[PDB]
Amino acid sequence: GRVTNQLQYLHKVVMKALWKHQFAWPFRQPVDAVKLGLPDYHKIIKQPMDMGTIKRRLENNYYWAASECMQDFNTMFTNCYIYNKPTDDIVLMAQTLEKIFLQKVASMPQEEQELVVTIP
Ligand SMILES: CC[C@@H]1C(=O)N(C)c2cnc(Nc3ccc(C(=O)NC4CCN(C)CC4)cc3OC)nc2N1C1CCCC1
Repeated sequence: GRVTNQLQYLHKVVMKALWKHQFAWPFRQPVDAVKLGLPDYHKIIKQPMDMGTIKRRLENNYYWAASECMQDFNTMFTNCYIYNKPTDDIVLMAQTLEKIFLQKVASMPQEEQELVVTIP
């Protein structure tokens, strides 16, 4: 992938805020459905995603565009809403983190530019 102003913002502003949040801990690592005794998790959730995975991807410049990274964040939250019961606290935890995600995303740089300065 590459490094852009928007990806750097997702890494150093958005991920920094979410990763340290009180509610982050269910989302800092992939779901281990074997240890949790949930054999239906991977039948229902076809694209697992978590903040540990996103953070590693950002660290390794996996993304080409901030929108791909935002889609991983979105997939993470959506998986939560799809699999769990509407009244579960983890749903309100996801909704809390997602609102911060959106509020932080609103102040992201407008024009995506690769953070690169090259000798022609
Ligand atoms: C998968 C379904 C749904 C969901 O979407 N995600 C993301 C999820 C992510 N993580 C968890 N749960 C746990 C996550 C990590 C741990 C953990 O680290 N446990 C330690 C084990 C060793 N020892 C040090 C003591 C504690 C324990 C968990 O069980 C509560 N649950 C999740 N749920 C919930 C499933 C039960 C209600 C909803």
